[PDB]
Amino acid sequence: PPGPPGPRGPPGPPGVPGPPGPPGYPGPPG
Amino acid sequence: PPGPPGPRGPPGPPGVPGPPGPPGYPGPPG
Amino acid sequence: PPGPPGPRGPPGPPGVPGPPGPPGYPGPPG
Repeated sequence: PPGPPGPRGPPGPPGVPGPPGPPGYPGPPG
Repeated sequence: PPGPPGPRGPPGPPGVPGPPGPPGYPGPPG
Repeated sequence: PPGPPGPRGPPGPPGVPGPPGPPGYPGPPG
């Protein structure tokens, strides 16, 4: 009958880059 | 002959942090 | 004998959102 399963495979690739952050705060009064 | 391939590896690390957001809106008029 | 290593894991989660962008420019003069 078949031999034992092999070792676990390696870790996956990193996820995709995160989303751009939100807009910054409004500038100061002119 | 060799047994079955091992189990699939774990999920990878998180992706790189996202870029900084767009510049904020201009301030109010002086 | 034991099988070959398993397949590579799935991708990690998406990166975190970036930080808020730079502050806006100063408003126009009154």
